This record gives sequence, C-alpha cells and structure tokens, in this order.
Amino acid sequence: MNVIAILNHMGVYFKEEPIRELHRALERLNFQIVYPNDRDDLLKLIENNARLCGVIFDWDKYNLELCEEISKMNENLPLYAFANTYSTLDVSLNDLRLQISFFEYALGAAEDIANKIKQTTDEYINTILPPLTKALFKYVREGKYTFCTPGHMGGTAFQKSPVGSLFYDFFGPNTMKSDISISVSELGSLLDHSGPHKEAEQYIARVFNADRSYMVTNGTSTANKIVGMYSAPAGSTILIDRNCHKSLTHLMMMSDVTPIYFRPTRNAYGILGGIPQSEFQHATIAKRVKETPNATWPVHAVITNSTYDGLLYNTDFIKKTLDVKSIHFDSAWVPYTNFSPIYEGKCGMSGGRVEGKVIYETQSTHKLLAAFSQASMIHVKGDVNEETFNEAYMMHTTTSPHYGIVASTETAAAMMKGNAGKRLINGSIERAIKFRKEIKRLRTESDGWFFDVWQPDHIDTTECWPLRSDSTWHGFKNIDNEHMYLDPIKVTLLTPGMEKDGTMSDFGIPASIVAKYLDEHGIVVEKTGPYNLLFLFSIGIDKTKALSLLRALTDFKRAFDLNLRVKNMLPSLYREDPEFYENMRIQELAQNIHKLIVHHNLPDLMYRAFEVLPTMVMTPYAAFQKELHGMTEEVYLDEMVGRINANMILPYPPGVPLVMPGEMITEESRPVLEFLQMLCEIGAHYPGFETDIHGAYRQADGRYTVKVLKE
Amino acid sequence: MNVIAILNHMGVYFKEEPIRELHRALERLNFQIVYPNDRDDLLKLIENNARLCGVIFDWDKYNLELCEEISKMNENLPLYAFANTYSTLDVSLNDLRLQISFFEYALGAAEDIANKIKQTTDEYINTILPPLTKALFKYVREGKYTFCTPGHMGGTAFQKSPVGSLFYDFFGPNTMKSDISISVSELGSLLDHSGPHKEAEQYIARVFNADRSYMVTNGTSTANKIVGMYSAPAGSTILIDRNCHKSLTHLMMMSDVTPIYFRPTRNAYGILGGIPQSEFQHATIAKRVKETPNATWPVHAVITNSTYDGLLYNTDFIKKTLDVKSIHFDSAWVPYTNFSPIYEGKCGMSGGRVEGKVIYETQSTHKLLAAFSQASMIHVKGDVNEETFNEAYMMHTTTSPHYGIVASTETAAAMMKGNAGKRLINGSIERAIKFRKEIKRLRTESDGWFFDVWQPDHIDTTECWPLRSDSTWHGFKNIDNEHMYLDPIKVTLLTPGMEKDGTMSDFGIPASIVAKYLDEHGIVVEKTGPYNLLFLFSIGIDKTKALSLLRALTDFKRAFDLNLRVKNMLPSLYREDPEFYENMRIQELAQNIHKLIVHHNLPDLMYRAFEVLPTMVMTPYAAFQKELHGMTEEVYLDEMVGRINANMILPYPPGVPLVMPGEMITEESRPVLEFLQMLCEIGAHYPGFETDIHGAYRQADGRYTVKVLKE
Repeated sequence: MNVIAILNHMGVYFKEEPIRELHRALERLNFQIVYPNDRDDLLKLIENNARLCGVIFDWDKYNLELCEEISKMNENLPLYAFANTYSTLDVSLNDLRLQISFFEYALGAAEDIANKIKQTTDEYINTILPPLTKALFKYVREGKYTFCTPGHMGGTAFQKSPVGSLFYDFFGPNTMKSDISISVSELGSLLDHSGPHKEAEQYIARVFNADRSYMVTNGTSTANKIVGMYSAPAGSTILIDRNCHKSLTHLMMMSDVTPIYFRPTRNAYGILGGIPQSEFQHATIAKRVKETPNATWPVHAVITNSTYDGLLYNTDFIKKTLDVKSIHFDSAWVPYTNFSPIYEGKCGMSGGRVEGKVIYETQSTHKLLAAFSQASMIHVKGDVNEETFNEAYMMHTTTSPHYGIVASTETAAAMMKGNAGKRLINGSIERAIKFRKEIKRLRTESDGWFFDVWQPDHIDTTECWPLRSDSTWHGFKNIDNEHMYLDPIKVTLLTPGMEKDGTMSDFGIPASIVAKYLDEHGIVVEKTGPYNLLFLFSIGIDKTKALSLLRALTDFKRAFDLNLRVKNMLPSLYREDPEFYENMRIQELAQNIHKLIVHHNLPDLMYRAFEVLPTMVMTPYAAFQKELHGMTEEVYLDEMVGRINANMILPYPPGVPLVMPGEMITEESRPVLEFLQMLCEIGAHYPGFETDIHGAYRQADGRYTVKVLKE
Repeated sequence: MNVIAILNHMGVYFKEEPIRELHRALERLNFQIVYPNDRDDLLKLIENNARLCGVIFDWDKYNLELCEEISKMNENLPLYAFANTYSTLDVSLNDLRLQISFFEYALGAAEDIANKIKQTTDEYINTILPPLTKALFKYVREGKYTFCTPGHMGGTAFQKSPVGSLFYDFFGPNTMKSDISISVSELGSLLDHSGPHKEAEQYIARVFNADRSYMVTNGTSTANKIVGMYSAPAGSTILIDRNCHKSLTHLMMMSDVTPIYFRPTRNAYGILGGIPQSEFQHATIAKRVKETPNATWPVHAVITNSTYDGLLYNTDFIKKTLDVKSIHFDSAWVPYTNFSPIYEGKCGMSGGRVEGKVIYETQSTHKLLAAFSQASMIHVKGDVNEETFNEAYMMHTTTSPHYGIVASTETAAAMMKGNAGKRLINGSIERAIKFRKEIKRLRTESDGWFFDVWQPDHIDTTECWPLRSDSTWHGFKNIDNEHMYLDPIKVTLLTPGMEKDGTMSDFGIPASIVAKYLDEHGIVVEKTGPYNLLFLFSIGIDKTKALSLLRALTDFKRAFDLNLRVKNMLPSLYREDPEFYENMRIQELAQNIHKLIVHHNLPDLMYRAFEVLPTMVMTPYAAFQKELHGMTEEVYLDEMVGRINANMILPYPPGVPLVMPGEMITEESRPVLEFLQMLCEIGAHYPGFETDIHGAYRQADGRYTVKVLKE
C-alpha cells in the first residue's frame, strides 16, 4: 500500500498547484503516485491492481457515483474527494457511507493533507488486516533482539555463513524475522488459544460460518487424525469412504477402530465418482454392520466432499439421513465453499446447525485458497466437549508452530471478506466456465482429434452442474439424480482413446505424454490418469495462465500432427534413456502405449477390480500391530492370494486405496490381482512411464513384492 | 593499432600543454591513449600487450636506451621522442637505426603532430602486414558492391534472414566481407599464382627457408596427396612410414603405387616412437624391395617428422643416407621449425639444398602456429618440374578458395618475422620447459601418487633433449643415439599404472578419466592413450592456461583421494547412463578399468601386435579397386584370418594404422587379431568408454564386423 492515484489536470491553477504540492509531500512520505487520465482509466487501474491504497479526485468534474463504483470494486478503499464548488449541502447518505475523506484546495497546506492521507492509509491497512497477522507485522516492524528459540533469531544466523547468506538473500529479511516462537508473550500461543491467536480462531469461525474453528499447522492429513481420534474412540466403528486419503488409512492404523467402507462409483476414465444414495440409509449400514466381525453401530462417518475430481455431494441428504452422531467431511479440495452461493447445500457448513449430530469439515486451506503449505482448518458445527477436543487437537499438532503458516492460514480467510473476496471467487468461477466453453468450442473448431473436457454438453450458467441420470457425459451408470454436482473450477481435460459408451477407440494419446509435454513447456498439471488431466482453476489463475495452457495444448496438437521426434519435442523424456528414444516419433510412441493399454484391456480391469471389495480378515490397527512385531514377509506379487496384506497398496492409475492394510485378496477378488499384474506388466516396457504403485516394491528381475503377514 | 602511450608529467607547463593538446587531437583521431607512469611501466605495458602502436616520451628525462629496449621487444614499433634540451648534436647511429620520429614542444601545433602520428601509424600497419592480407584489408575497407560468387556478397544475404542474422551477429561484418572469389581481379588468384598471391608465396618462401612454397587451402591431408601424386607416379614404389596419417593411406588408395612400410619402435605406454637407423640404409631397403611382389626401387619416401608425440629425427642422417630421389617429411605437428635455433638439423628445410634429391615438407600451419583451420603449406627444397608440380597442386585444391584461410595462412608466417616471432617461439618453449619442471617438482612434492611426465630426469636447458640409449625414461629399448629429440612443447603427462621397466602396477588411473574430468572443468586434452595425455604448448599458451591446467590436475588429485562419487564429479559421464553410475565411486571405477586392462594384458598385446606386419597380398590401390566393384563382404571379427582387408582398421589405442587396406592377417600375425578381440571385449563393459576402432563396425549383439574381400 503505497500507490495513491490522482485524477486529471483540470486546467486552472488554484486546484493544481495544491495538487502538485500534495504530490511532492506524498512522494516525501514514500508514496508512489500514479496518474490515471480519466474515469475509466481509474476503474481499470483499480481492477488490474491491488497495491493501490488511495484515490485523490476533484469533487467537481467527477461526481460521487465514482465512489459507488469503486465501493462495488473495493469497499474499504480510502478515496480523497477535494471540495471546491459543491458546498456542504450537496452530500447524500450513500456518499457518507463510503470511504471518502473530504479536503480543500489551499496553498501551503499540503503537509497536513499528506499527514492525514498517511494516517488514513495506516487506518486502512490496520482495518483490512486480520488481527494476528496485524500483530505479527507490528512485532516485526518493532523488531526486537531475542534470546529464545528459533536459533536463527530473526535470521541473524543466516547473515554469517555463505550458504546461509544465499538462503537469506533468497528468502529476504521479513520472512526470517517473522519466524518466532511462543516465548514472545504478546502474540499469545496457538496451543492454548490465547490473545491474538484466540481472536484469530474467532475470526475464522465468523468467516466460514462455523461454531468453533481451528487452525492446524501440519495439514489436513493431521486434521483428519485429530477429528477421527476425538470422535472415534478405540473399539468403536467408523463409516469411512473408500475414496479416502492415505491420511485416513494412517489414522485407522493408529487407532483401534473398525471400518465399514462406503462403495463409490466410477467411470471407464478412472475418475472416482461417488457413493450411491442407497449406502447412506439405515438398512444398508445395519446390514454391513451385521456381516462385519467385532462391529457395532458406527459412531463417526468420514466422507470425501468433494472427490479428487471435484464432485460435490447433496450434503443436506447426508446430514438428514445418515444416522450417525458425527459426520466428517474431508473437504480438502473444496475450502472456498462459503464465498459463492453457487455452493449452497454443498458442504458440511452449508445450512444451519443440524440437530443431534456434530458436522466436521477439514478444509485444506493451502490447496485451493491462497495460503502457505501445511495449512489446514477444522470447522465444527454442533456441540463438542471443549476440553477433550482441544486436548485432541493439542495431541497431534506441534508445540512451536511456524507463525508464517499460521499468519498465511488466517490471511487466506482475510482475503475473502468484503467485496474483494467475492470478486475473487466469482472471477475464478467465471474464468473456469469461459475456459470450458472455449475448450468445447476449439474441439468443434479443429480438424481431426482434439482434447475433450468431461463436462455437460450444454453449460452456460454459473452453477454446479448436476450429474443427471438422463445424460451420459459423466459415465457413471444408473446414477442418482441430485447427488452429484460438478465443480466448475476443477477442469478435467480428456484425450482421445475412449469412446462415449466406455469402450476404447483405436487412435489415442494417453495423458502421460500430454502432461510431460506441458511440463516441458513450463506448465504443470496436477495429476493425470490414463486419459485425463486436471487443472485447478483456483483464485490464482488469471487469463495469462489460461491462455498459455490452451496454447500449450494447441502446440502439442500441431507437433503431434506434424509428428516430431521425441528428441526434439521431449528432451526431458529423451534424457531418461537416449538409446531407446533416439529414432522414435511421437505418433509411434503414443500408438504403442495406447496399444499396450488396449491389448491388456486396462479400463475393464480397472473397473472390475474396484467393483469388488477385498475380504477384511482383521482391522488395519491389528495389521499395523502385526507389522510392528516383525511378522511381515515379502512374497512376490503372483502368490499374494490368501495372504493378509500389511502395507497399503495404492496404484497409479487411479489414485485411490485399492488394498487396505489387513485385507485378503480371495478368489472372489482375483481381478484385483489381475489388475496389479497387468499394471506391472505394462509399466516395464517404455522408460519414463514407470509403474507408480505405493506398497509394491520393485525388484531387479522385474517382478514386484508386497509385504504380507506371516502364517 | 589505436593505443599510443604517453610517458609521465614532467611538471613544467611548456611541455605539458602541447602534450594535452596532442592528447585531445589524438582522441579526435580515434586513438586510445594510455598513461604509463614510468619506464618499467612502459616495458611491462609493451610486453603484456600488442595493440599498442606508438610511444610518446620526452627525450630529456628518458634517454635513448629506452628506444633500444623497445627495439629488442619490437623492432618496427614507432616511438615519438620530443626534443627540448638535447640539441641536434646528441644523436648516435644506433638511435638513427630505430623507429623514432622527433618532434618539438610548440603550442597550437598539435594538429600537424597528430596527423604525422596517424600517418606513421598507417605506415607501421602497412609495414608489418603481409602483402595479400594488406590488400584484402584494403579491399574490404574500400568495400564495393559485387554481383559475383559467393552468394552472400559481403554478407548482405545474412542481413535479411533471422537465422542468417544470428549468424551475421555472431561472426561480425568484416569476416563476411572478407569472403570473396577470383572474380575480384585486383587480388590475383591462388590457382594461377598471380599478383598479391604470388607475392604471398614468395613471402612464405623467404620466411620458411624454402625454394618454392605453396599455400594449400584444404589442409595437409591434401598437401600429402599433392606431394605423393607428383613425386610418385603410378606403377612406382614408395617408402611410407607405418606411423602415417589416414591421408597417406587415402593417397595410396587413389594412386597405383606399392609400399615398403618402415617399422617404427614403441614403448609400453603406446607412444609411437621412431624408425631405427638400420631401416634407412641401402641394404634393408633393397632387401624389402626384393621380398615385395611387383616392387622396384623406391622413387619417393614419406616420413612423419615429428611423430604425434613430438619426436624429431636426425634429418641430416636421413637426407644423407636415404638413397631415394625425393624425401617427404609430413611435418604436420612441427611447423614452427625455422623460428628457433633449437630445431636446427630437425626438419626437411634444415641445412642447405641437398644434392641429387628434392626434400618436401608439408607443415600443417593451423596445428601449432596461429592460423585458421584447413590451412597448410608445401615447402620444397631442390629442383622440380614447375608446370607439372603446379598442375598437381591445382589438381587437388579447389578453384574458389576461402580467402580468410589464405590470409590466415600468410599472416601466420607474418607473425614470425622480426623480434616478435622469435619472442613468441622462445616464450612458448620456455613456458613449456617451466611447466615440465614443476610437474616433476609437484610429483616429488605431493603425497602418494602424482602425474608423471614422460621426459628426461634432468632437464634444465632449452634444447630438444636427445633420447639416449643409456637412459630409460623413454622406454624404447636398444634405441639409436642421436636419432630422436624430444620436442619440449608437446608435453605428454603420465598417469599411475605403469612401472618403469614396462610392467603394470596395481594402483592406476587410465587417462580417459583424467581427460573426461578436465573436459568437465573446461580444459581440453588433445588425445589420450591408455595412460598418457598430450598438451600442445603452442604460441597461444600463456601462464593463465598453464596454471589452470596444473590446478585442474591438482583438483582431480584431491577429488580422487577424497573419492567423490561419479554423479557429483563427472555429471557429463553420469548422463551417459545414470542407472549404471548411480552408486559408483571414482576409485572403484578407476580400479575396475585398470583391472580390465591388467587382466586382459593390454600393453603386451598392443606391443606384440605392432611388432608383426600383416602380409601384403595386394596393393591398397587394388584393394580400393575391388572395394568399388562391390566385392566386399562383412565377416565377423573372429573369422578374419586368411581374409584380405578392404577398409583400414585404425584402433584407439593407440592411433596408428594397424591393418592397411589390402593386407591379410596370417597365423604369424595372430596377436593382431588377439589385440582387436581384446579391445572389443574390454570396450563393452563400462559406458562412456566405448570402443573407438575406425574400420570395425559395431553390431547389436556385441561382436564387430570388418569389410573383407570376397573369395
């Protein structure tokens, strides 16, 4: 905030020489001065920037509707109207409700005007800032010597070493002084929820429409642990989504709990869809309790809302009909929910306080909002035992947190209050929708093949487009109406190779080549399956990045039709093994990997492997207990049927836990083994496209091993 | 030439204000002005630079011995003495024989003095320049439009294309305008030896002490062809050194000639030594004529003087006792011979015109002198048929030569006239000798192992150190006294692995690792054998490069004793196959390649393979004739005995033709086949150290093929 914009030169002297004196005084007060030519120049200057902290304009040539337009753009922005001809009498109430401060044109009075402008800018900065970030900035500005942890003590240890000086010159001084610990008593403490921290969690609670809100400093991988260790005591039972994270599996291995796994649907692409409506009612839950050993009525439920590919649920249905005392939504990919009414009825915090149960939501703030990594939140909705749940939160977090992460966690919510946050969210959603409309437009504009995007055939409104059973763009057969809602900002491109009914085509490009090409040209894809990409259109995405992406896709199309060699187009993949990719064209490589997928029948195996659940011999807690006692042997992959698995098997494709720790592959679940063997067989042909299975360990001969339990 | 150096400020005004006016006038005439503080400053300024083209000094405070010292440094350098107090009378003859022009201290007369200084500098430039380079520079300065070949026509085709503009911006304008053809009539023609060209060959003839000197524009690979096609008609017989170039083999395949091969000696290192004294007398030559089919008395002899490793011959012995009518010295590696009396009696042009035979010498000017590549000369000594030999020269050279190469060829000799060329050659030889003295000093200073240099144990004088039979540093057993002379500027380092008697040690580093490390650190080795390097200490080498080399050797020693990994120290070799060099230390790699050399017994096989000559079934001209008719088949390497070879086999190590085209490997020459098979066996283990055999073609299975003749 040092940019203060003065409107145009009227022409007469008595209201220009005071303006030039105020210009000189403001430059003396370390303010950059910009000179927009007219009104629309000011509108564009304010929307394209954010460092602007003041507008000076004459109240004669520009009326007070150029206070209201800026108010629609930013409510808290100070503007400085200069009163010459309009008297006191010419002011309405709507002018008085805006951030304007009136001044006069007097020669030699520029010093007091500049001091008042500096004070107003300071008030604006101290108004828009959240309280803990405000206090941290104040503490760094009054920077005191310290004799406490951390050891760098304001980064003055990095000023006395060469590699330390490189680190210090990279990061800069303010992010070294911002790292302090709980010994600084004026900032309170995260662990005890005191002072500026307590004001911060109350601020987070207002913003996100939650009763009590927490600010985790390790991540939602730890927030899931906190929620599932509070609400699910040992010996109890949980309803965990099979579409889960590794963190929930880790939680189940720490705690002595027992699962019933929900059964999500999926298409031939490998996109993890959702649980049908039948598996949230009392009948199916009671049945699955009945045929699970050592199982009682579930006391907690964990649901991934949304999925990895951005499929929201009808959460009002869930909160009405799921008859458990605590429903947890692992909303790691949807933290931005409250800030656009598009997502109404699509999160745990949507709607009011539900009766008889506590709704948890564990937004991963760093993922889609603007926050530093390892930042997360736990929003609750209901009544919880305050000391027990506070102690459970204290149990998993560290004792001396990184205050940069905490300040970023709060500043992410502070970016969403007012009109600026609504403008951010609506701009991101509208930009995502416009990108979707041209990618379907360029599909019908181009010749031959082009990238498809997995979205409804007619989208033109800003809403979460519901997945209807009467349409076939999604691919989930016999899907329930109003249970799924596509998130517009998680754009999933598609590549040729798949037909609409689910069978495979002949000409195709698997998405690994497209992702590697985009990585070569300096744009990064989130994660790819066999024939899909994913692009997070968060609040950071502007039209520069969107156009560069669209124009990396087009250059890939041109380079693939021209059929350039692997050496020229993909040097990063060429360097994987130059002997192999020396005389190979890209069309031959794409055709070869596509034929390896087709002949081995990848999508049918990937479907039929996840439509059958492995037999739960013992709870994953018992599997971890037997793993700790050294009762694990590494049998080869083929002889794994009838054996209890000790470590989780997580195959890419698709990215969802296939075999849990403690489950047996029986003869009824042989397509699981066939899929694993097929994936190992196809991954050992072409370098750079190596097999990515978390749990299976590569040997030298080419056959993988899985840690199973001894007999 | 725009640097004119004025000596110090006396203090009084009448000889300072004219000096300042002359300063201003000379800067107006585009002369850079330097200000050395005193006399020794001027001496150091002149030796460290060459762009200085004038010294202005006062004749009072500095005597005329600071004209004689500069004359010893540069004879033609103009200096401008300013006469104030010493009258006309105070001048000796030795002052008058120097390049001084006297001036006076007059106010307002700086314009005429500056014009005279500019004219004197122009005279100096037109004096030191050779005539054809002078005329080419004049032609480019008066740059005229052209409508003839070449097509770029002064580089104005490169000013109208993007990649052409990149080429033009790299090379610069003057080297584009300098490329013209024979259509420019004022520069004469190389082919017809007219005008400025004819003055250039006469200039080359003076400089190098030769009767008729030619300036080849393809290289000495073509000069050897010219000499051997003039002096050796078809059906005649030649005495060609076995230590020859590929170009001489190519000459023998073009022309219908018949060889007797001289038999050079060699040590266990693989250094190609020289022919003994017995193989230049009439008895052995007549014997080898007698047991060669279709052979008569030789009419020409070709001798590589020096060898690749810089071993000069006692050429007076050769020119006295070799009873052939034309002796050719392929002096590609020793072109600098005339310019230091160290090399007296060590070239074809050494001594006077020998009676009864014509001595050829074909100095490769680009190799060790300062000339552009593909530049060569043919110096003759004797009487030749002028039109026949001119037509033979015209036969192999092009018709439109690159005048940059021709101008560089003449300017290389022009760099050697006067005191500057003698200073260059003596400085290069003295720098080489001083480098040799510290590399033997650092060998005895360091701990454990260090690099040895293959040179006599006591060297302290500036001479070609003779290879004496009473010493064992060279390794050539029963060598003849005063037949070999080590060239001091071709420094051959040695690595551990060899004992002094010829047997192999246990701890060793083959020279490929050292060469690759030096290439990683940005210094290039000429060519390496198994355990030797080679460094050309030409006139370009100053102490910066020498110290950087010595200090790349030392850093290699430190990194090898510390035993750093291949990944950190040799990333360029790491990228050859990252899977193999991932977890390998440098000591393990060096030990492994050394053990591969030891167990397979490389030096004994490399010795015994070259001590036996393959059986000449037919002349290489007939081998090329049968090769052109498609009578060649590719048999594998093992079944090559009893078969006539069609293409030359040139194995690295060492770098000398082993099997000639048209020769059979018999049972008496089985160690040749054993050496070839051993080299193929050891080269197929470690990547980046691949087998380098010119003639043997690699197959996919790992067994090589050689093109032999059909039966």
